[PDB]
Amino acid sequence: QSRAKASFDTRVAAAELALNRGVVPSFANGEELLYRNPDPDNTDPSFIASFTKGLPHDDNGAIIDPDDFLAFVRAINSGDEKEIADLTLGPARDPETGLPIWRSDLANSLELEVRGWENSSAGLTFDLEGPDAQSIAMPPAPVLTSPELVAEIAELYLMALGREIEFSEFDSPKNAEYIQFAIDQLNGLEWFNTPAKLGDPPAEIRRRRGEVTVGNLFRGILPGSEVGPYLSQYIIVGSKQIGSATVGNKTLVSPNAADEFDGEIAYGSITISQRVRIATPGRDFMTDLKVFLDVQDAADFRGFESYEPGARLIRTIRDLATWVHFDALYEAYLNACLILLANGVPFDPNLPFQQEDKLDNQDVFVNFGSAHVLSLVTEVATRALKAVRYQKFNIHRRLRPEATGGLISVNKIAPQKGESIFPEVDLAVEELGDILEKAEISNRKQNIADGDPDPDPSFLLPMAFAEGSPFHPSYGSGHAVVAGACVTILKAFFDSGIEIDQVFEVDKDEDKLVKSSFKGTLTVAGELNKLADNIAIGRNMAGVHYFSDQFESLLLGEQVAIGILEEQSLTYGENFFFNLPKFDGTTIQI
Amino acid sequence: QSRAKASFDTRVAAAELALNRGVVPSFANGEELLYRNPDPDNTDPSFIASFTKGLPHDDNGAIIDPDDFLAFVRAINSGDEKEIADLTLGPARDPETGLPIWRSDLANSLELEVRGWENSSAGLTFDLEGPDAQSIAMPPAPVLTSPELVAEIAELYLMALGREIEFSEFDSPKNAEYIQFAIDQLNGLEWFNTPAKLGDPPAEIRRRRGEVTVGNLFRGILPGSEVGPYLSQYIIVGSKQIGSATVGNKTLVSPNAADEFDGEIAYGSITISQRVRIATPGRDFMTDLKVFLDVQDAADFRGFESYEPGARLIRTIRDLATWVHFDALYEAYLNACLILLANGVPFDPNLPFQQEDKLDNQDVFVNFGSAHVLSLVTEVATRALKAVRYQKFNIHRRLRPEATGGLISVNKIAPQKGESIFPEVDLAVEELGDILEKAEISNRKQNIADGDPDPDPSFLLPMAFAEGSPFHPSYGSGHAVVAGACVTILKAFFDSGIEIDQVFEVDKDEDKLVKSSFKGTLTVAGELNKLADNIAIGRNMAGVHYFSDQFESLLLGEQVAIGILEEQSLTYGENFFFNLPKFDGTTIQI
Ligand SMILES: [Ca+2]
Ligand SMILES: [Ca+2]
Repeated sequence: QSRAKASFDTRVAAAELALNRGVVPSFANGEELLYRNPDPDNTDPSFIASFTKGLPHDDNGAIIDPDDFLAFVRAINSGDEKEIADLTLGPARDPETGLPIWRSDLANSLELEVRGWENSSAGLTFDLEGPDAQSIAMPPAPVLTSPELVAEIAELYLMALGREIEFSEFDSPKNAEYIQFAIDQLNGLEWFNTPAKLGDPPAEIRRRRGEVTVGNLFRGILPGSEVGPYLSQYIIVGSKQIGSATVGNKTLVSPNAADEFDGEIAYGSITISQRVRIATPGRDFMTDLKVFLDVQDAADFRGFESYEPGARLIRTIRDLATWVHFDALYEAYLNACLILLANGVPFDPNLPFQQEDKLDNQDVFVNFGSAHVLSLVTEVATRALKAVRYQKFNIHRRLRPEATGGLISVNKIAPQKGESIFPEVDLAVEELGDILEKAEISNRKQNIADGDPDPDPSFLLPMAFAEGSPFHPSYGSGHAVVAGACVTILKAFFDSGIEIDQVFEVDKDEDKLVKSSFKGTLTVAGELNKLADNIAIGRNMAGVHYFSDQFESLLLGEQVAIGILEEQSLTYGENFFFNLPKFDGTTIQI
Repeated sequence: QSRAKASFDTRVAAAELALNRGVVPSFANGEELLYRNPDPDNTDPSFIASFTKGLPHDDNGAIIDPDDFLAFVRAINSGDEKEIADLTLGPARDPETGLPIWRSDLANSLELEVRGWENSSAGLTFDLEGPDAQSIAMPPAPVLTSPELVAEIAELYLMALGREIEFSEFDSPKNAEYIQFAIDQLNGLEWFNTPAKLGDPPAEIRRRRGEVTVGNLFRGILPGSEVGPYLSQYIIVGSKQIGSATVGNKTLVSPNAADEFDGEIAYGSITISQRVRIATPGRDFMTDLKVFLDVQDAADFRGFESYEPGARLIRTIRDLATWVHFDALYEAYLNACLILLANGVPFDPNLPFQQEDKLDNQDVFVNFGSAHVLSLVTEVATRALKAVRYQKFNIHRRLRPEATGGLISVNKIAPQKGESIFPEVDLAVEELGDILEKAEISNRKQNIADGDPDPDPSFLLPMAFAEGSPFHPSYGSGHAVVAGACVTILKAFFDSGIEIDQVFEVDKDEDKLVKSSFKGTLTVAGELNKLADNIAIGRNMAGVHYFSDQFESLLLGEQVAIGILEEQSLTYGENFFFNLPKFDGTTIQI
């Protein structure tokens, strides 16, 4: 037939393949309407567990008008520009200046404007390649009263309290007090110490972490993530630099070969420096109730974080949080791909033309080569983002961990003033005694630093970012869905089973890479999974995500990437398949 | 209907949009069969103008067996892995060692193996988004006997002789001798001093450059590349670093704000250094006939280039050649997009949700925001690559400029030995006597440096890369098709009419960015077109592409990008369009 007709038929076949995968129904946890207004004469839902950031809130962190949230949900489901614009975003405005009236003096003195919701209807956006955003479902998010949410808040608060703690020094004596405190606190939670029960949903079983040790503290459950150093090699190490190539028998060494261990990626003929901008140590955000409420009322605090001069390789938890703050969508993965290409990590052996050219007579650049994997790793990201945007806005609308911390703080402060509010987080508040006391001490220190000589006690989750979380619900995670999708693309495309000869850790004292003491072997697949969950738990480290968000959106991203790979496999006449090890330990051939 | 049905219908509508765009026929120049074997007894095609790299060649640069090239074309058109593997790639191999017998002692001493054709059948690959690779055609390439090809190889040789000349010193007295030589030599050519005649095909009229001046020497003809400094801002300057944001009334300044003028793009929380690896100045490649013939016989010389320690902003022509040597597919454009996002260059105002959030109540990250444009600019690249691979291998199969220079060198050496071969390039040889003798002098210096005390005279085109061109025909250009596609994506997505306040140039003396002496204004569209031209002409500066290849593949890439934008616009229910200025000066709304 005609080439144009063949192309149309291939595209229609890809669309049909997407259609026949079927739509997995997306069930939420029912938190949206199950929590009601505590006022006896008000039977309206409180929407405390729902993402209500941007909607006006009362002094306790709940929305004054549930109709605002209902209009927000209607705008999410419709996607119309006008209906979104008709939403009430932020607090009441000044009649004269037109500026929103902020509770915190900081947001008022800055004359902060409101910030809109980030792509509330991107989940309604179709995609021409890969699964539809609404065809793949995440499991219901943990409920506020569940031990899973309590453990997620505990781990979030422990990371927030341990932001200035180096990854290479998790087992170091200097951090031992905090690390043992966090391990004991997590192991004192039903979610971690008690295993999953029979009859629980399979996803809840899969994402339930066991006993928390220093080896797996703040680590993901992806294979190869608890094994080796914390940070993936591709997030801290550079790559074989330009000029370090094997030409026939002689092996030319690049004059800049030290840049590989200096965290410099061979980005074409220029370099990507793996060193991250140093956010100011010990400077948490959204630790004061007024500032937190303003941020919940859409106070545009973006870019208000201060940074130290220069850049350094990710050493502290705050460094990883800063890294995931600004990463350009697929940046972690794109950098991982660039390292793998520059390091000469072989593509998947089942890809065509991967043999020596004396055998196949074919280099691979456009198809099954560097350009192919770069394009796939950077194009899976937006499809995964659309899927996760659907999950965030249209299905779950889960409140961000800062909002959960606000509920916890208000609930804990209520007995001080003699009242009681948010019994839905009572189990979390009682379970996390010492965690919340340490968080209160750190928050009081931060609020004194902010300029309050005698701040009210605050148990808010310390935020690594001034704006806190982005303006989207926490379930799922855009960063972790892109992590899952892009790392799946890389593991399928590259020889993911290739062992990594040199395992590096960031030095304990100096901003440099040192040969890690890890005596085991790290695979490319394991280190890519480690990179994916490094991004995911960096989002957790910022206080913007719970662990279940990260794991389930990593699974969603893997589904996105697998679907995209199946649809692209119809476009190649070459006899080949991608050898993709999934996050559950199995391998799918695409 | 259902969401799955709506998604399938949207994808089918995009496929129908691709199909209904039609397939413009791809015509070649007929050079494949119009040049015949000079032997009276042999009436087979010589294939001298055809891309014959990797097939065995005689001592004069032509293939020994035209059946080898015919099998190569059959393998290109079929795409079968086994049929490509059956192609005779490289010269005869050693029976005892299995290694090919290289003519040059350099390739034999290196024990060089063969390099295969880089995706000789990637043009048969279909695509799920945008035009099919074969649905869009480039015009026929200039013939070896055309004045256009003479001017092309002339500017190629002038770039090769001018590889050590700084872009900021084109109008400087220290380079004035060579610059005036190049200007007078180009203006002495029919292609430049004579305008296009009536009746010429419109593509040749459009791509015919006028009088060569210092202000447009080695420059493209896209709108915005001939005005201002030579290098685009997006290839030399950095971007607003992390921490240099405006939060309400106050304007926080990044402590690393000097990195913006130090060529450090804010790549999320880490930095992309715009400093290119410094290839050894003066070291050209394939200046000796034996090494050149080995490279034509697929000598795997990749990575054999030497580099100076460190990195620097692109100053010399060789720096741009080195930059386009290894650039990761969409790297120039991805970096341009990162600069535009970090600099806060607004997206297209016709995109939705671009107003202040007090008006639209919507941020843009996944759709119509940073993630959207990054994904688009990286996904258009592989589709443009497939289209250009079709153009290269299945349609045009045009010989690389190194092959043209080899024909020229053999034709010029033939009268020295009493013979006469390649009369097809006689017009080029006679029109370029001054340039060819300058190139012979430079080639003699290079060959003495290579280790030949008294090398034979050589008029080979000096190559910036040790392997010379990639294993692909020159018409079209993957780099320039990706430039066209990605710059089109960026100009559509970003407000391309926005004028850049700060115009920088690489300092004449120090490796740094001084304020350019350009008193006019530069726009984002103009600078992106300049970036595309920088990439395309940098491929020319390597000696791997002709100018017409670059320009027509830039047009092909613009077509690819417009197609992809038109397809992807059906995935959005938002009322919007991309305001895309084209390379022809018109604007299309998508
Ligand atoms: Ca191969
Ligand atoms: Ca907006």
